[PDB]
Amino acid sequence: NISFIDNTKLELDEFLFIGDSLMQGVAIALNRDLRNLNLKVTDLSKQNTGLSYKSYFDWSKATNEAFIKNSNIKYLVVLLGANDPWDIKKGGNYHRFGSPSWIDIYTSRVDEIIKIAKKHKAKVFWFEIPPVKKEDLNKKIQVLNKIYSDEILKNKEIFINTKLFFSVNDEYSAYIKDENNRSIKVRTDDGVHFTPSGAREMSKLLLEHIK
Repeated sequence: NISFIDNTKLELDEFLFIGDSLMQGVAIALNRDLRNLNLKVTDLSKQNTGLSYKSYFDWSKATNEAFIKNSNIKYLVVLLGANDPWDIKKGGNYHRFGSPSWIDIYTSRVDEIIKIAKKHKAKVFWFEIPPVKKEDLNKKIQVLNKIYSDEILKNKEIFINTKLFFSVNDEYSAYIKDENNRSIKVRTDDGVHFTPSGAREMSKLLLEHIK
């Protein structure tokens, strides 16, 4: 499940945010940072969504429709997957999480999103999901992150590394050190989401890919 360190920086223009409640939290901080740069933001992030829940809410359809409504969107920001690492049933066909056919389906759903952005001539920033507190869930999200990074690499878009920045001694931590080497609570007590400070740190990681 090993990825790469993405050193890509883009020169900047409207933004579109998609994803789940992780994106909803990051979006509060990232909207403010982009607003400070006179950048327009459309934030569609929506709780209880994910690529595995495509039949309930299809992010590929919603993203395409957003581009059709606003041809000035040139950057897509994606953060999702917290709801996704579970078996998928399609009709009478069953796909166990992490199995080869499951990975095929999930990879296709990731690729759909990137293909739609490319068709509309937009570039993609895709966030790595940072570590979560529950060990079994954390192992599964590392599988998701490998798929995101593989598909972002093949499509030559931008992968935002988050694992190192939200770990202490290569493990989940609710607290990290700030720019002044002081301890700050960046994760909420559910061991998944972000405090305002954590959201700001996630936003900074995207901004470090913009020149």
